[PDB]
Amino acid sequence: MSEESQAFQRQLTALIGYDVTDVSNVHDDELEFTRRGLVTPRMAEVASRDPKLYAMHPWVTSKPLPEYLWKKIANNCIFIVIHRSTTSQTIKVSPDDTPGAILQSFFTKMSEQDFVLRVCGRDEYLVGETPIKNFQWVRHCLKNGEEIHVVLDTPPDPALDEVRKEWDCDRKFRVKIRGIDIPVLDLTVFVEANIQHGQQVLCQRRTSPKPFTEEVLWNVWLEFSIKIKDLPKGALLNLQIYCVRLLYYVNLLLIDHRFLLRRGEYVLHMWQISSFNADKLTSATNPDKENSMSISILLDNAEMPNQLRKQLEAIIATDPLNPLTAEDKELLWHFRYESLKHPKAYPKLFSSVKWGQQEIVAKTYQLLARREVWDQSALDVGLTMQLLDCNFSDENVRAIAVQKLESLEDDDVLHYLLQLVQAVKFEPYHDSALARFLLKRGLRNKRIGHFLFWFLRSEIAQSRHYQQRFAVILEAYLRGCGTAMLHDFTQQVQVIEMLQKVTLDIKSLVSSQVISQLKQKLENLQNSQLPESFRVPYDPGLKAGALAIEKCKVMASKKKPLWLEFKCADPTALSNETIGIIFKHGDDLRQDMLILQILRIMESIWETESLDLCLLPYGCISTGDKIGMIEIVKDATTIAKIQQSVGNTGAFKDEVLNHWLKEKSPTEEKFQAAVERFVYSCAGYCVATFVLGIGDRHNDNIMITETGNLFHIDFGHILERVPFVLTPDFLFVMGTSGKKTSPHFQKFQDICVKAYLALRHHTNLLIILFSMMLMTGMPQLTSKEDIEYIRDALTVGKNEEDAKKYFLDQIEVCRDKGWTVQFNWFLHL
Ligand SMILES: CN1CCN(c2ccnc3c2c(/C=C2\Oc4cc(O)cc(O)c4C2=O)cn3C)CC1
Repeated sequence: MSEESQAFQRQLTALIGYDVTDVSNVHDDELEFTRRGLVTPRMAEVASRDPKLYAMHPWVTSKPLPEYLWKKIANNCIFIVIHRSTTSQTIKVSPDDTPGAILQSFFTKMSEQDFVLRVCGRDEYLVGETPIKNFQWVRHCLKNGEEIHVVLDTPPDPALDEVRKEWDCDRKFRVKIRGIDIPVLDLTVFVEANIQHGQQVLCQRRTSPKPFTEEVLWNVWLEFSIKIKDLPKGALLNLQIYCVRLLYYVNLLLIDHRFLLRRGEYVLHMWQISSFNADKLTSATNPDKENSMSISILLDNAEMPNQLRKQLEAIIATDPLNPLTAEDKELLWHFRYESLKHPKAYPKLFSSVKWGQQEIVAKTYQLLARREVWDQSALDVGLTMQLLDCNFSDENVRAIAVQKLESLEDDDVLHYLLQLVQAVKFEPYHDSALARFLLKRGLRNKRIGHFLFWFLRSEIAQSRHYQQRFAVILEAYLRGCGTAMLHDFTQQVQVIEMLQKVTLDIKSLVSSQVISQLKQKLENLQNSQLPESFRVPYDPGLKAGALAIEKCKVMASKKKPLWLEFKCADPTALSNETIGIIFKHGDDLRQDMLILQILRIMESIWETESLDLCLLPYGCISTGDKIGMIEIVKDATTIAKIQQSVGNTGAFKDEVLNHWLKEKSPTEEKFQAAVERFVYSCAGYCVATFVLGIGDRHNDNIMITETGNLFHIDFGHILERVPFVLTPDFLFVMGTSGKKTSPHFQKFQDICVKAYLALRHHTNLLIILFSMMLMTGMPQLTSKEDIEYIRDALTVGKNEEDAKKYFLDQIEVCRDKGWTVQFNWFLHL
């Protein structure tokens, strides 16, 4: 169209944070070609969308209600409190009761159906043909022993979710290196050209060294061994510059999105370094044409023996990080069809394919066509993710992984959403099955869409390597989510943008001269700019309204984070506490997202085995670059603020925590409950942090609720080693003093092992989330050793006895250290 269309595209660009129509930094039309290609998948999903359920986005699981939540249901009954204007009942319900059956048990008890059950204060709906025990909110209240308060009102209008309608010979490969050109510059340099496929180097030619000047020309043809015929789809031409150190890199797809051999002149602006990270794989070029180093090039082109079957089974049995010897690869490949029967063998098997051989690749495709076994295998996420990491560039291979993800219920997609989004950094092409899966699942569920938005926007705002790709995916999604969401997103984006300017102008300018500037700026923004209401990005069901200027402060700390507090915009809120949101800058919150999300994954893992370690993965979302927001946990203090209250330099007292708990819990019952919550949470976080290798933390980065719930914060990181924090003040709450035993220190040791072995049951899953996390989220170019940590931490190989020993050993290391490490953080300061 015109003024309205162009304004709609302007609408999107503002939401995205990047102009998808911009073509300044491309050398082909892949991005555009991807924008067009994504239209069909979008429209199909939109055209299959059930309006009523999409508008009400019920949050549901199929998983059996955990044992520890069953025990919290006495007479096979669950009480619900319905509200009408000023009305309240309390219908006893069966855990197997459908919502519709309950309203039926309501209007009989005391347009008829024109009503629906909405959670009080929240934008959450308990609807659809689902046992009332299988709603997430209902499982939430149960865990927190809360009353399920539900207001009865009218179903939301599906009209609000309306959508605004719209080569190749037998010649060997060769590349011409013209030269390099950097405006501004140990004094020698050479260009290395790698043919890469799935992180593997198929062939590698180098140039002669030359003096390192602002303009170095070679004008040389690099001849490779591999013929043009044997180039696999997805092969990257990896161009790098060494001085013996790696300075710059850039990649070019040898085969494009149209299956055309890429030929012609290219001047590629490179990224500079400052070895396994995902950024090294990007096909995008550096946008900063002014300063970036440039590169110029020209393209112009029976039965299986018993002992061997046991060899194979052994190989297949090893963990992902276990390297395959050439001997192992030949065995796996030669016995393709026997390996095919073992879904767990796939990752290794396809790591055994010579991708530089067209004939081998074809045989491989003939293997995948023998779908049966794979297709009928039970969904194994851990295994599936392995096929979607950096070791796999082949479309067909990666596609069968995605195919397996299709059978994930929404609840499960949420658990892995952040990782799957990140996993797009490993796709050779912009338009991939993985991208479409995310897009498809985002448009089908509002809650998944919401988090898809922020996960994508998070990367677009701070990752120049992938922002272009993520923007095209984000736009596609935005064009199908409906108007209601486009409007809500618009508010959230504005709020965070206004709260940005504020948190920025404060760090520069804790005095009351700032307490004055703060309250003055908030009042100004509130009176005029800040929207009436907006959704909490890390808790979308919750609507935050007006500001409580009186409550808003500015935390004292290295960085100057804003501590805000909003009034809920929902009148039917069965409470009147404010929403506390922290707005921080100066730290990349993405790493924290990844950690918190692996934390939630750990909880579910523990749920599949009827365990609850009371972790507390608070809300945390990167909203722009270097900034973001963090949920404020009510009734919570830092472990340090409780100690440094006897407040001194160093000097920790063993029973200040206990005093604090007792002081904060009114009854010996509520206190004893807090002491139990502490035992669990403490165990949960000791295991969780040991496994992830982030256990050695210090006081002020560990918090506790007044209900005795422990939880770590700020996985910045922020500034003798200890496996994890288990200080004498923790132990004292458990009754033990260095060193003996108590009913609760025995419970602790028990839980830890139960939880630890539980995690080890899913070794492969964690291993692969760990390695991915590091490759897509962590600063450093991670080496093989960093990742090899999870192997060791999970005692790979060893039995459940040697393992239990290993961990209880760790527990003792901490006990022997006491306050040593904590005291050191001061001493060193
Ligand atoms: C003394 N002072 C302690 C912190 N504070 C809280 C008080 C109550 N709850 C809280 C917080 C809090 C804070 C932070 O959480 C983070 C998480 C990250 O990944 C990185 C970070 O830099 C932070 C961070 O600064 C988080 N929650 C859930 C206010 C009071």
